[PDB]
Amino acid sequence: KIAFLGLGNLGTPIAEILLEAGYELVVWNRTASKAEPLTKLGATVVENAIDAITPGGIVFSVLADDAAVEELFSMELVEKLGKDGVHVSMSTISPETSRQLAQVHEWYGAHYVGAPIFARPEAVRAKVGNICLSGNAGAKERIKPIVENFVKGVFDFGDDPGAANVIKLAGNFMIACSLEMMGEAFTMAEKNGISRQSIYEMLTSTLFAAPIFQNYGKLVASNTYEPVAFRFPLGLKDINLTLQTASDVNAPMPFADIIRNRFISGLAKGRENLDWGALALGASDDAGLT
Amino acid sequence: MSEKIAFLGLGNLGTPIAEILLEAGYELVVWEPLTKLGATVVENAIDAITPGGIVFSVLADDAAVEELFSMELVEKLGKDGVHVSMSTISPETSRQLAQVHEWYGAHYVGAPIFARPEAVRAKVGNICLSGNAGAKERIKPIVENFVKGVFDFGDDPGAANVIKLAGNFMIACSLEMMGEAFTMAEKNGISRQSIYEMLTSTLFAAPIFQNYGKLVASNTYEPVAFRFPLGLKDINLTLQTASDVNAPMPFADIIRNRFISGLAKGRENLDWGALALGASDDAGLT
Ligand code: NA
Repeated sequence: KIAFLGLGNLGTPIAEILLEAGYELVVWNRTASKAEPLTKLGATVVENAIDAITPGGIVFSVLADDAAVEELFSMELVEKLGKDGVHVSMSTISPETSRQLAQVHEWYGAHYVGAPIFARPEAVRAKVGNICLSGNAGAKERIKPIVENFVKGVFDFGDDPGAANVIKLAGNFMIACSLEMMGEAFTMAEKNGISRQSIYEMLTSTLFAAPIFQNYGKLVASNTYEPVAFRFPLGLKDINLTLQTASDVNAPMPFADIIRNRFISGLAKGRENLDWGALALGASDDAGLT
Repeated sequence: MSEKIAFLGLGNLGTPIAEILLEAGYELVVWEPLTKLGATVVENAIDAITPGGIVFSVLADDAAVEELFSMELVEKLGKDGVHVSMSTISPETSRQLAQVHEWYGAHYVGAPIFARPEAVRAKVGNICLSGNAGAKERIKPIVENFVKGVFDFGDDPGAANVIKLAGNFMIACSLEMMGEAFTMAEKNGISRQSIYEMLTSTLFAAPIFQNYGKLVASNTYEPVAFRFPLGLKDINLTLQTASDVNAPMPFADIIRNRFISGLAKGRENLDWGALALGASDDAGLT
């Protein structure tokens, strides 16, 4: 019944909840072995993504980037999805990529729903994550009861298929700013003979007592960016999507320029295998603490 | 009770702190509405000081504190005297004053406060303390009456001041990132209110984001809690502090320019939250 394309760190747990909730899934992944835990839960697997699509049915996708979504959602695949078909596109991609693809879906009477997820894999299993939806109202109304199974909050951002994507980029931009201001602040404290952990504990106990600052603050305090939750080069990819998006509506983003340079400089320093949180090491570099 | 306390400075934070100490039973010599609850007023601050006693000060800036804590007054505070300094001042001013205090056998405690006037009135605020161990042991029971959390940052008399400036810096950064993000959304045809509501009820669900985010979402920087030029003064203390320990602060440089440009645009009478208008100006929305 429901096609599910892309079974990475988020696709796997998302698909497991939809199977547990009684939905029939036909799944696919570029790496075929990732789908076998879902076959035990009732799902069916196919060798080619187009074999998973039902004319007028629902297809979910969760892929790494803009090129992965465009490569998969070819004209011939979208045409099979066809009239009244609905694509719930959960990848973190550009508003422009979403609006372009949404346009192609409407050629065949199908609907593209921009559905970026605000959840790390643990938050999905715990169903404490959130989703933003944008696109056709009838199509959002059809899939809203499905996505309620793996998130707490569902936020609607209207008709524009790329609007929810703007919110996701803005959210990730604010996370990156939080990392940077803590790097700066904790380095200033450190060079003043104050432990990074003590300033972190005080400030996030009170003023900055939100999950982003407590989870990311511990990384910045210890300045240990291993194990990896999101690979370092992927932070650069995301801030560049934000900068492109803002530039296209003539909006400067001075903080985002600084974040971008932290990633570029970090790659010059051989930090490609660290977590994206390691952008916060730039403040340590500049203050001579390498 | 036993401690007859000198309370110097009675502004927006000074008055509600002095109130709680008067209601808790402490005898206060301030420097008229506190005379009503049981205090005694003096004309010259030095006459409020008891040798070996305790003095609280909460003053508007570094200048106000150094001018009041002269060699004369600190000598009068003298042997075993304790000064609890609650002003948002630079660590350098605290460290300089502290050396003056110990030359005459007194102790300076850096004790900047993290609270709006309403958090003080509720005993919900936090305070950071640093300075001499014995002095903090003496005044902790007194500060516990008007704060919830007490955080000890050791012997360095300016270390608590570093935490305070870092906190104010992170608040300014939060205003700036919401200005940038909400302006990007806005120019993509999304209301500032909708992006604000989603992000500040999930990822950024802390009063700092929900309270300042509302101001940034409507670009209405009211009521005036902290005048715009005080934002520039505070970010300048952070930048000086960071420079003295050879630490660049690139976000703070951006914050500073938002205030300088706002003053060029005549915003001196708006709330410091209006630093967030910069993103709108740059995106051609003002
Ligand atoms: Na739910």
